Amino acid sequence: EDHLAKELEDLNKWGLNIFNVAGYSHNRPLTCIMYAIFQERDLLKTFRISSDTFITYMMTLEDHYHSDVAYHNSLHAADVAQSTHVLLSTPALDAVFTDLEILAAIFAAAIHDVDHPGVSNQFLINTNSELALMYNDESVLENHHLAVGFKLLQEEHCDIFMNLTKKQRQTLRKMVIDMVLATDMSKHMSLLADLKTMVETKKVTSSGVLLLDNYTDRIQVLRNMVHCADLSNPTKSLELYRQWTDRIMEEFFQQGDKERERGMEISPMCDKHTASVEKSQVGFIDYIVHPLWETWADLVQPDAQDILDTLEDNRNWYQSMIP
Ligand SMILES: Nc1ncnc2c1ncn2[C@@H]1O[C@H](COP(=O)(O)O)[C@@H](O)[C@H]1O
Ligand SMILES: [Mg+2]
Ligand SMILES: [Zn+2]
Repeated sequence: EDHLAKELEDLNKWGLNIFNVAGYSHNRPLTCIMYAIFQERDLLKTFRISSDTFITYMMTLEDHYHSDVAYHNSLHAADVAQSTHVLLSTPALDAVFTDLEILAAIFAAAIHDVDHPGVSNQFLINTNSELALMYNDESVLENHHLAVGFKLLQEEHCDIFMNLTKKQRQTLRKMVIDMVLATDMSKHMSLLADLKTMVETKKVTSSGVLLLDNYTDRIQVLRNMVHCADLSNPTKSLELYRQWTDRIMEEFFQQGDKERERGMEISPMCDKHTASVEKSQVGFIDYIVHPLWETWADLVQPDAQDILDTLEDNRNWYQSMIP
């Protein structure tokens, strides 16, 4: 309608408000934004992806995210895809990525938490869940998110990559898997350390554009870009960041309830009777989000200085909300 179109004017911008697009799209944010992103990039024409086939795949995919989960629903997927779309345009990365790589990073973002149950890998591992048994306690949710996303591409009416070459399907699949598995927070530190090393040896053209030699370097940046997009909520406007905070805290607190019922040890940050929503965000920004975005800012300087200023401002707002 007229409201959705106005909101989509900010499709290529960090200030896009995904909750508004959700309200104006019959509550199908992921389908909406994926279609918008794909048209915007000429990806359908480039990969001969049929419009019908693409829409059907996206609606089914959206349907497999759970609507009764506070945070890990289709809104978050849609947020990570849209933010990955903006990050792919950073001036410092101009013309560095093939269209297959661009295609893989946005697809990875869309499917990256599909069928999320609203509990963490640790919880699934400690309750001897079927998912943890299937996956041997290693990146349990992430392996599953990839398995569901690639499973939906198997049926004929839903295979959006059919017109890619065999070689292209193969290379995309390797990159996608790499990206979703990189969203597993137990790998954050190794990822952050490896990204710092890549900044140290950073090489550019006269145009202030990054020089990535081989595949290894390009996928290292995409891995990190998707991970930053996933941990991007504290970098968005404060009003958006606070909506995301309430949604994740709700999900974490419902996990502390499930744990207390089962008589398990309550995880302190998931404990609604003891944890501060305000301290949780400061600690999250100081030890995880800032160190990551600071390093990303260095890689693409000064393209992300605004995001970093906003992050610092949001961190200080949460700090002031602690007495
Ligand atoms: N606002 C937040 N406060 C605390 N932790 C967060 C917040 N946003 C993201 N995270 C963490 O980052 C992870 C990202 O992975 P995922 O939850 O699977 O989307 C979450 O599981 C949280 O542990
Ligand atoms: Mg995840
Ligand atoms: Zn996520």
